[PDB]
Amino acid sequence: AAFTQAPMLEQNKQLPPVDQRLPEKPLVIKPIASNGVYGGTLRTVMRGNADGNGILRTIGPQGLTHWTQDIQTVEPYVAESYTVSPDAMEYTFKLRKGMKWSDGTPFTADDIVFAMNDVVLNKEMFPQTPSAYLVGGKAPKVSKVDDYTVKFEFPAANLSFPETLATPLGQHPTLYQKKYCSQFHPAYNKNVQAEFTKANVKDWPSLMRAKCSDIELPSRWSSTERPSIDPWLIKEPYGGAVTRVVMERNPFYWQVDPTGKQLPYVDRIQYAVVSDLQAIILAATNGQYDIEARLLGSDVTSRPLMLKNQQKGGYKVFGQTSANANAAGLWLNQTTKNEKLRKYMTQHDFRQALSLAMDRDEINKVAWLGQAAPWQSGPFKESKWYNEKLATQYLKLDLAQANQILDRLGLTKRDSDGYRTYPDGGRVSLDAIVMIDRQAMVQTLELIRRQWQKAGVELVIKGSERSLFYNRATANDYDISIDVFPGGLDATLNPRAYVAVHPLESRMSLEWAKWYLSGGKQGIEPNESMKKRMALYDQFVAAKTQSQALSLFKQILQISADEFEVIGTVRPAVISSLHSLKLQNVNEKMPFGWPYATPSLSLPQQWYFS
Repeated sequence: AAFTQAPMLEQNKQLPPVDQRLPEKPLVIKPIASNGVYGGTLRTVMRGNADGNGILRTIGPQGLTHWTQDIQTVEPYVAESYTVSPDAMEYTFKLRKGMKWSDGTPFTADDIVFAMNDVVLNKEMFPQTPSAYLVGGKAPKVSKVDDYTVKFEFPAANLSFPETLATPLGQHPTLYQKKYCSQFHPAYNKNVQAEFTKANVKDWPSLMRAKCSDIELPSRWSSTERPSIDPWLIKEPYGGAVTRVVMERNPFYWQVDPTGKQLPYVDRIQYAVVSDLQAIILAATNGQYDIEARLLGSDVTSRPLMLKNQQKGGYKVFGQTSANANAAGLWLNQTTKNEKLRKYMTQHDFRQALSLAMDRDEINKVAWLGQAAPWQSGPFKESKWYNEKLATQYLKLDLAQANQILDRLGLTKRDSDGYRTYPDGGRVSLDAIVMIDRQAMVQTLELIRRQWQKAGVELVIKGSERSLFYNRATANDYDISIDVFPGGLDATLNPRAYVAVHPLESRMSLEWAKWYLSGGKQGIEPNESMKKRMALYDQFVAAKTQSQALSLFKQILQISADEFEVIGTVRPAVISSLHSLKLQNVNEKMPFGWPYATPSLSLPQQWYFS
């Protein structure tokens, strides 16, 4: 009885009063910076007519949980609260009594149970269940406990599930209104076949996708009648050839600010549909967008143009933090077929010397324009996974120490070109594979080649397109592979740099990874420290409590630090973004990435115009 609404809703005479449209207890959103005011149209942009995730990452997945701003944990979001059983298998969600869909009808456990059992877990709909809802490849039992309580029962520990529910790919539970969607489902509509010709499809899964959609389908944004719990609703749909998309506030949105205003603050979102980046950067520098945090930061050429024109365009450039720990890390192949090299590749002090012979300040200045600070492979300080050794050991150039180590390891005989040689002959030479489309990585290797020559080590660059790059890796035909190190902020989601579990990307040895993934039937058996990390990883995946998962995974990171298997160059540059100076409550320190649906991580329903 203390809630208010956007003035524009006063004119809609088929709406109940705002306190009746809200849940009994709406979710209260604390603003990023200040309490807001109603009004305005958020101007943003999509590139082409297959950029529908741009809508999703603008308005935000409305999942059962939501990431915190530092993406260190999640909180109840659509769910009022939830419990986790001691064995980490059972997840029980309480829902917000009185919450309604965009069409004013009830949002209840019926919708979640329909979404899971009749859509997600239906083998005609999804012959392969989306991995978001699996553990060890197995699905949960999903049950209605009462109108506002739903239970997920997995057959194995699954502590990641609340985090999964905060990602775009884990939002199916709240995406399907049973009332609307059941019309297109044969378990509920005996005459669903009559719907096929209407929708212009030939089977009921295609019909469901057409009318009710999926996370990333164009049909999610192509109709006005598909109910949702989104902060804004499609009004001018994202059509195959439309030039703009318009969305308008959901009168039944289920959140208020601390003063009782039903969110969102902003009345409408208008998406310009634009043909290419050249046109998008121009409009952005002209100040035609109130927010752009998806497309411009992918193109390293955009930042100078954006900064130059801030005052002209009335906008502020800000920098988001990529999840990757390293922009261009050296993956050293412990199972290189070069037998003479392998006897050195497997020695910690050899890898240490190579890191000490690198000048990361030069790499940063020359190949990354000074925007990418030296770093190894470890999580960042703002991550709960931070390990100082894993992040910072062996970062500083010490050519004398590198040469002293290499002398000590017996690589003292120089050939006629000045390079070190193995004790029984042969130049100390490492083949590094690189994708030429990663131009900054190629230049980084060129700088490393010049630096390592000062330590008597030859780096031979082998640039190719993607397919040959991956062919060589999977064939175990490389000494070094250069590519990102994940783990700056997403170490458990993407642990490939710390334990050899990714079949294509854990390039300290994909033969080790093949062994792990095949249960020892294929590949090459890893060394003891890696087998131990693999055992710790399996235990971490099966952990029953947060504190147990934390201690197990920290052990993996410590062993990875002690081994020093992969050599980082520089952490990624910030991702350049902009918001108009009038747009308030944008979290300018938020990370970047698809699992967090950025920029919607920042809660666009509490952005507002001053």
